[PDB]
Amino acid sequence: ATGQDRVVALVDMDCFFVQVEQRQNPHLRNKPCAVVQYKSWKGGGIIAVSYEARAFGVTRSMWADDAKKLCPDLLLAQVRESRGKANLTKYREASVEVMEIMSRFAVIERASIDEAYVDLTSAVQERLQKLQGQPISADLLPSTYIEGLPQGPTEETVQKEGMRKQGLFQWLDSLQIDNLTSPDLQLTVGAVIVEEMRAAIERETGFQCSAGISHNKVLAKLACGLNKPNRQTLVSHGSVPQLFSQMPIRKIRSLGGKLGASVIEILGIEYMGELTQFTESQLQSHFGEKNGSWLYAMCRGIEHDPVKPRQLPKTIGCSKNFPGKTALATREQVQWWLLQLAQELEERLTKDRNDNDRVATQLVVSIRVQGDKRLSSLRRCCALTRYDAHKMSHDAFTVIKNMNTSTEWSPPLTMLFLCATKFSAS
DNA sequence: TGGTCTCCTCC
DNA sequence: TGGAGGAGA
Ligand SMILES: Nc1ccn([C@H]2C[C@H](O)[C@@H](COP(=O)(O)OP(=O)(O)OP(=O)(O)O)O2)c(=O)n1
Ligand SMILES: [Mg+2]
Repeated sequence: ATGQDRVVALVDMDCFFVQVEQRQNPHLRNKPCAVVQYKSWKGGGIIAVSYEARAFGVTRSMWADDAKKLCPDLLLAQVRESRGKANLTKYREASVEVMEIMSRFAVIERASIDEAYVDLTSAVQERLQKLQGQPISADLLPSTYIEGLPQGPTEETVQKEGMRKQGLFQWLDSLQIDNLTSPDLQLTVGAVIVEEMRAAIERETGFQCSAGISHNKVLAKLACGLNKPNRQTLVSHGSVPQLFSQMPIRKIRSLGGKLGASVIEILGIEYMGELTQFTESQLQSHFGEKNGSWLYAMCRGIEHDPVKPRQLPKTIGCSKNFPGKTALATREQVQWWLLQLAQELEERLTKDRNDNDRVATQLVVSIRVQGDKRLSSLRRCCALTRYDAHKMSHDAFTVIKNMNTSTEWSPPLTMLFLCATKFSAS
């Protein structure tokens, strides 16, 4: 198998939170700007950065005071604060706009707030039967890059738009259109549809996005990041060997952490391509049966993880960190914040019930204690029977009350997390 | 480092 | 009728 059975796209919103704030406030459009939370501490922590601001070296998690040193004219929008904490409602509602448009075209898997995988196989087939064997014009692909192209010989390729076009021209001239079963053709038609999905998103919301088109989710996701912002990339099966030959392992989705580090360390390699020299059994012996098989196929551009038909979140939660000296040290402090979180949760749950005809049946409560390395010190669950903040906050307190070893609380709490899960039809 | 989150696997 | 952790938005 060559892993060419599907056409898969991944659509990803450009500097998402920034665009949401720029739509609402025209003064921020086409300028260096960032989205911050909690203005009183070092100007706020940056959570999203415009491309104009990135050119100055501004990144996520920079304090805005520090970002102003790199970019003096940097403009800022603040996350809404409600019930004593950052509130992301605006961005979740903006997300809904985008997901709904995309779901008119095909089955989506909502992977995050601002990205969805699209399974385009069927849409591609139908379109190929509609076209009537007609040639594909370059005008149908005005923002598409073909990864690996242009190659060979040929005052045009000096500028980026010039390169894109020569690349696209070479691809289209070489396309055999008379055969409806050609994976390259399928991908091309898949890219035509994504141009239309992206045009629809921009028309109906004003947000711009990037997209990757390939044969699986991982290559689609890799493809998408190759030409940002506001552009889409086709990564064909044939492009993989050259692409993978200098592709750092950590750039592939799910290899950005400890597992990716172990591949590099154990095998003595740098690049995704280098993985081809190892047998499936060799990879299985190092990283386990599932990862080993996954890597064997992946380094050859083959992956089988399906686009799951799901556009609603499986969990609805909210949390607050209480770092250093702000750590919660009294029973009444703990009960107060549990109530704030519960109240926001109640509102979001109630909305979710009316919107999507479903109820959460489990409440998960998670905490961190001061001086614990781990990201969580304790997760406990209970039944969620009523969408009632007072009940949910009191029940949350019950199940964690045993952690106190002192009405003082010790050790102090650095984190609270309430999460509603286990949805069933209502 | 940061902060408010979601999805997944392992045992 | 679970809880810890990894990996990413
Ligand atoms: N660690 C993170 C990552 C993301 N986000 C939020 C803010 C982002 O705008 C949105 C989407 O995340 P992306 O990783 O897609 O980043 P952007 O959309 O901001 O930039 P890009 O244009 O590179 O996708 O999720 C966040 O709060 N914290
Ligand atoms: Mg994005």
